[PDB]
Amino acid sequence: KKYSIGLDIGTNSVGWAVITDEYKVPSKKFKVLGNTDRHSIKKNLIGALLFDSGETAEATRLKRTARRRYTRRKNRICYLQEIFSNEMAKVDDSFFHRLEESFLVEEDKKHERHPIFGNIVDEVAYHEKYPTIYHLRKKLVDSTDKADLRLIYLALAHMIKFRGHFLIEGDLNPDNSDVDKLFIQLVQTYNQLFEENPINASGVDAKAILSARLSKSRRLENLIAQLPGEKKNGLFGNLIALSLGLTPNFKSNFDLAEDAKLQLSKDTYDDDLDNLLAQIGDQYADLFLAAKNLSDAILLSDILRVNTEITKAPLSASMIKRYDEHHQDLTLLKALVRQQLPEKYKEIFFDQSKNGYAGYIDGGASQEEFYKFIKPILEKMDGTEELLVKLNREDLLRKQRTFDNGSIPHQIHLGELHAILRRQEDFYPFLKDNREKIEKILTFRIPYYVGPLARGNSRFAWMTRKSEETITPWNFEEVVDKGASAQSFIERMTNFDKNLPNEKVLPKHSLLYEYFTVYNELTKVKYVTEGMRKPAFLSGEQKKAIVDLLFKTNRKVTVKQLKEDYFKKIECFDSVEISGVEDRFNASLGTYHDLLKIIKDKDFLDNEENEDILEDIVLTLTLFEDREMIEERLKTYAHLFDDKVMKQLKRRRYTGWGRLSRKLINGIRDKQSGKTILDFLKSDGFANRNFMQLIHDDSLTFKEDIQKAQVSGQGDSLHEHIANLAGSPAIKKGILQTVKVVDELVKVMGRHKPENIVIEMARENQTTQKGQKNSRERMKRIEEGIKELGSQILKEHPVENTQLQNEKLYLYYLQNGRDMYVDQELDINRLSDYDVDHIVPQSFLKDDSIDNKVLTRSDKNRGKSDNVPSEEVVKKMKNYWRQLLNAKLITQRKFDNLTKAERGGLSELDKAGFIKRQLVETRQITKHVAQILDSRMNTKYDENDKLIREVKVITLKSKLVSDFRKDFQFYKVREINNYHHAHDAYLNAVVGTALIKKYPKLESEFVYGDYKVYDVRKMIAKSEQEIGKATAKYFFYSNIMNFFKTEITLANGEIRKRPLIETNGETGEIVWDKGRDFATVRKVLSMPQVNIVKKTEVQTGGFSKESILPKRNSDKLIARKKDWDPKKYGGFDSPTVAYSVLVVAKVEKGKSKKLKSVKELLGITIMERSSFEKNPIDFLEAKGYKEVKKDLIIKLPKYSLFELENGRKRMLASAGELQKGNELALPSKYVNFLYLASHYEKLKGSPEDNEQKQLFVEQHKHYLDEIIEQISEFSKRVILADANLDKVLSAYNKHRDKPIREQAENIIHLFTLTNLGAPAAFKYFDTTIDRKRYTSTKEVLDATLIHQSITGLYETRIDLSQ
RNA sequence: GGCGCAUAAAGAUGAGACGCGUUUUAGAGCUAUGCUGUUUUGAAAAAAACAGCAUAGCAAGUUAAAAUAAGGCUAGUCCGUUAUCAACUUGAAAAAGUGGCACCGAGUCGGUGCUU
DNA sequence: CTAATCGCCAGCGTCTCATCTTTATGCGCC
DNA sequence: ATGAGACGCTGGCGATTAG
Repeated sequence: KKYSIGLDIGTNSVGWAVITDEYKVPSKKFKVLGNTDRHSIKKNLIGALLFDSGETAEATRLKRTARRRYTRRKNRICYLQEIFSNEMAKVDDSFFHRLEESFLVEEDKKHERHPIFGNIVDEVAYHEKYPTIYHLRKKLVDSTDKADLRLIYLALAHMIKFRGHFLIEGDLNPDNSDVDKLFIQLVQTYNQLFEENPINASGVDAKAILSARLSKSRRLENLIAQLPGEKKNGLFGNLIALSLGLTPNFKSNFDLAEDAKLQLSKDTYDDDLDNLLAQIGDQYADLFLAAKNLSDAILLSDILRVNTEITKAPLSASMIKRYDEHHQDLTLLKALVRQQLPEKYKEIFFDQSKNGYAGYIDGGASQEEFYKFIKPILEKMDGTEELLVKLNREDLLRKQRTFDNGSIPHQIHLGELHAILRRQEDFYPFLKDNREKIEKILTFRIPYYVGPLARGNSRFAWMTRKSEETITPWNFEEVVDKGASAQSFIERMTNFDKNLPNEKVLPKHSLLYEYFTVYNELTKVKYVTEGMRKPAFLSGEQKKAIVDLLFKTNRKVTVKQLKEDYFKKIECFDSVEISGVEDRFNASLGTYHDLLKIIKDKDFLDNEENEDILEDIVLTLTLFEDREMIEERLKTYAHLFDDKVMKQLKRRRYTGWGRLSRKLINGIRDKQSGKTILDFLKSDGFANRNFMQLIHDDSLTFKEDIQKAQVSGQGDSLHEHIANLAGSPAIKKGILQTVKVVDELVKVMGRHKPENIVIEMARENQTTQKGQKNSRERMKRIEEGIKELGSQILKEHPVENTQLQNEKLYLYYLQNGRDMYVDQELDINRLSDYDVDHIVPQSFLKDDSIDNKVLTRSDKNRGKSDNVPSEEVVKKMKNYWRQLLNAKLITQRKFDNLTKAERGGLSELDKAGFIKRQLVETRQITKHVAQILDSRMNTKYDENDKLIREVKVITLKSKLVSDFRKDFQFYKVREINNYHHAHDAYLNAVVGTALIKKYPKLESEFVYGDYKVYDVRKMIAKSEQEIGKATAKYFFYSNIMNFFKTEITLANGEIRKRPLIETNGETGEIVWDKGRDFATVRKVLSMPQVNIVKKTEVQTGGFSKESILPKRNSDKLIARKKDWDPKKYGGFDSPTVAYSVLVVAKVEKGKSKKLKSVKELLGITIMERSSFEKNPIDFLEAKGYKEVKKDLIIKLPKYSLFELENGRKRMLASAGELQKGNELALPSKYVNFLYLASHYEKLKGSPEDNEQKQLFVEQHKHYLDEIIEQISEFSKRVILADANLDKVLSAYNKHRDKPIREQAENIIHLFTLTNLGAPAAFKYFDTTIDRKRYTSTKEVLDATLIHQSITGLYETRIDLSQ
């Protein structure tokens, strides 16, 4: 007959269920192919599709930029080698050959094994006089002697292969290179600037307080702490915060009307510096150049070497210093060990797997690991002392190539290169000719807006070519049209108007877009005069009046100002009554004020004729960033402004894009009107219809021309379209999955579309108060918080939200300057020094949000390091947390977690396997699936051009089905089996269809697409009138939900009996039977057969583990390169098997090599796949097979399902491992018992019913042993755990004395032994039960293969017996 | 169910760069002692190493080259790990085609009536 | 000397730049 | 005047052990 389908989707699952007219899952017998006995199997119409999570593209992408980094680096070496090609042949004919063959053994080496010279003695000489490359560096930079050409190549190539970062624009000539000089001159400048209050250092050592190995903010703390009376927020303090690379602000220093922050790290800093300085004047400016070179001298903190005047190669010479101290301290340490602890010398300087100096140098141990290892050994000796000091300062035997070199900019490398060259260009002519070429090799960097330099063979490129030449670091500015390329770079990512398909979108700083939003949001603000009788919308002239009076004067104008600065100045009304916007305006006109502040002429901007010029200018300031490009783009508008004005104009730049086109805003006109949308929003007379009313108006012409959108029925397959969506590819997998599953269901059920399709959405209806509370901007939540608390902490140290965005500071003002653990006063000084601690350890769940974070003096005052703050802290800070709770500062979840300690702390039950990304991903896949099905099912239109809804797509909140499981004793425990998905599907279906049959006048609100207004304001127009829908709507959801209940208890007051049918009189149809339908639910929930299928998918990705393993005597090793023998060079390991192949042939056996017939599973890896799939028989024969049955080759993906005996199923985990393929079908009694007993959801209600469920818990305690029995028969029937089941049973008997609840939680823990899929470890109390893996896939070979559909209804079975 | 705007929490995609790591090779290690081919001296007894290997005591140890998915052809200073995939029948691919209805039951579905 | 257990391991870290979603509430509308 | 909603390594591999 007729039917409906319910779905519950997730990044890992597709829960599907089919209900009928009577809410019962239909049963049907399905045909089975292959060559087995079961020709038919009667199964049910409910199950769940399981599949691996669709992966993001971040990883693949990272690998891609890496590839490009390596190819481009190799080419830089190739340019420099090519420059030396003709001359090196005159010096050494086979130098580059030996360098290119350096990796090879002498056995396979073409020329001499000695890299530089080929002979032995000279190589030894080089390694002697220049122990490192940095000695040669210093020598060639300093000395003006004609050195060897090969060495010049080595220095230059070492500089080039490892250039350094391009983070610092311009160039840094090693200026003072001392904190001292620049700071004295700087203090001099600050004192000369202000005779108002000059502050001196009074001899405080800067070059240790700024060179300290810690936070920039931490360095700043001590620095502002040196001169008392000077705030960290002070002009001096904010400036020294800027020198440390932080993000300061001088808006409170120079009292600017608007916010203005600067930062050295960002590249708009020069334009922002000219901008802000010309804004404050040419007065204060030198302070900032002083800060620039200051930071330049502070950058080489770990690499600062004595004095910069000793040589012209500071970095190289510094490395030499590291080498020297290293040598000395090494000889030192050796002497000391041989003196004091002579027996450990053999372990420290020889054993490589012990983190000794041998593990540090020859082993794989790190500097950090090394320090940890030798520290107690040093301090256990009487000498040392200073070596301990070098260890804490981290400069103990430091090597040369370490991790802190990520700080080295390319400017110093370029300096040593330019120096060697200028000092060596006097001998060789070619490098004197090409010194600028080489400098170009090191300096060249492809701009980000250009991207890959492709010639049309990349889906990632966008660059456009001015020529058609091979782009080199030398012809780059000309061959590449940087202009069109940057333009297309931003244009390839920006959207189009949804309304106007072929049209682009205005920038977010578009004057037309800003006018759009001000007028659209200002077209409904209604006014009621103290004498007025009815609200009346602002008139056409009035809107414009407001705009000109306030919106063009202030950055943003508040409603208090409109009432006080307009109505009293214009209407001169005693009192005002505004009916459209609260507190302040959403829309604003920022671009206009930026402009009026730059060009300083209102008349031009106010002019309408200029809007094309203006819009082109904003578009230009948005598409580009490069000063030259922007400056060139505005040469056409240079006749309208002064040169000084053109500078000010190019300095301002904008980012972002709107949502609508220009043709939509001020372009499309109406036939009867002749005016555009912008005009209508600006004036429509009596009815100031909004944007949405304008679009949806038969009275206007717009709806007619928008219906002309695009064409939905164009060439788009049932796929493609899913893979053509926006966002991450992680979603496309889930969507395709759920739809192909649905299509299979309809293909089964009478080939006609079902009545309804219900899905569950993650969107639930919060209340108004909570929605505004979680969403309060930071100064808001803080200010409301401290005003409620009453502290004058805001009065002692005031900062706006602009400089408040730092984490530990937000926590600091959130907690009112008091530690959440210690009950002490926190300090603004050691801020990054204070620790930010997670409430619930990072071991349980991943949360970086503030609901989980807390600022403390030390994180050890938390109590335990692996749990919610100890009861010692909770029972001493409960008052402060509750008081922090009354200030609306901390959340409910935070107080619950801080108090969860006294509730029982954290059990292993709080597994929390989710990552927020799986949640927004589920939201993405659900929002997408909902509107796809809504259109795949509804195809036809009526006679009045409106779509036919044969099937309705329904959106159910999670809260409804959830509360439905909770208010009818229908609980869910996921870890039991994967049926809870199908249960969610069934419940969503039943609740949905029963719901639309119960109350149809409001059904338009739930279905996707169509809707009736049916305003809920008018629904519960109570005398209280809380408003905001939200609050009204949640109350509406519970209100509609209780009509489904059996007994009605009100939070409003009194009680009410419910009709046992609760059918609707208008329908005249029984909507629900309170006596028999719950029983079909009871059966369904207790139903054994549920079609659970894991998507048999071929593994793809990386070829193998990336870790390069050493030479080894194994066949397990993979050639890293072609000729590179893994037995002599080392190679890869652990290849990932794409898919297993079933083969049958003959192999050799014994010394006589006799051919016996064998069949087995061959492991086909990814790297091998293209080659196997090309010539398969040839590949198998090469593997070592002979006479292979080609038609007896079965392709088996991962998770290939298999069955042997007593319903025992196994899934193909690999070519040599299997997975548990059975689900524990457990009756409802045990499930619900486990729920109530384990305390899964704190089962809040009325204390009475809590004790009743408790009594039921205390009574059916035999359920424990019975459950143990289900698991036992089930483990003995399928799992074959041998020892593990025994360890479990022994463990259950040992803890039979434990409280009931715990036994319930850990019995819950035990299900993982019976869980579907790969076998993983678990615990019962402290007894860790590791996993019993199936290491041989031999039993699969003569079992019964089950090829299954996506819903597992159409099964084809194969008797592996041939 | 849907837009726009403001605030907020969580995510996504693409591009340009650095720094490590790892892997082979180059950085003539030395001395005493055991096994071995011989040569070499010797009347023999007994060693001189020409070298390879095993055992103790010291010496040093920081650097470099090259590789960083195998690779691919379209040969770009490009591309190569995301999405796609049960089985079966046609197809090079794309894609199309392939599985009867009620009832009594419910341990991974069974049984019975109907009908090809 | 097999063959199943046991025990172990997995490329990482940073910076610059640009465009996109997804929910929740608030101010208007289909 | 609400808590759930998102889900959770595991397959290669070498050495240790048991027969």
